[PDB]
Amino acid sequence: CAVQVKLELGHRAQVRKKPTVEGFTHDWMVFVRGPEHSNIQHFVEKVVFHLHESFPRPKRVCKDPPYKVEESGYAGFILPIEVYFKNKEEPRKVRFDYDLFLHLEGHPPVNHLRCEKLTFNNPTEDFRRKLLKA
Ligand SMILES: O=C(COCc1ccccc1)Nc1ccc(Cl)cc1
Ligand SMILES: [Cl-]
Repeated sequence: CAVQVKLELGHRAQVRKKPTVEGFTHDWMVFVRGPEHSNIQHFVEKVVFHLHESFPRPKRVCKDPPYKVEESGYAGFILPIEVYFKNKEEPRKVRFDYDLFLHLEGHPPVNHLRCEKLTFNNPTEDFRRKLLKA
C-alpha cells in the first residue's frame, strides 16, 4: 500500500534598508512545511539545512516546527536540505538541493515556492500511519 505526501520548500529574501556590520545586504528565510493545514511533524523527525561554509554553524537542525532558518547574507547559493523521517526503515531521509537565490536592489522581494511529492512504496504500518496523519 503506497502512500503519497506533500512537502513545500521555499524562501523569502529582501534587501535590507541598512546593510549589517558585515556589509550583508539581504535578509532571508528558507523553510520546509506541509501544504495548507498539513502538519508534517507527524512523519518528519528533523530537517537539516546545510548553509554555505561561510556561515557560522552551517549545519542548522530543526527538530521541531517551524522547520526554517532566518539569516542575513550578500549572495545566493545552493542549500542542501535533508528531511529526516520518523521511522527506522528505508528511507531514513530525503535530500533536496534548494536554490537560495537573492534579487538585486530595486527588484521586489523574493517569495518563492516549490512543492515536492514523496511517494513511499511499502512503508511499515507504523510509518504509513504517520504519513497518513499529515
Ligand atoms: O552570504 C553570505 C554571508 O554569510 C556568511 C556569514 C559570515 C559571518 C556571519 C554570518 C554569515 N555568504 C556566502 C558566500 C558565498 C556564497 Cl556563493 C553565498 C553566500
Ligand atoms: Cl532537488
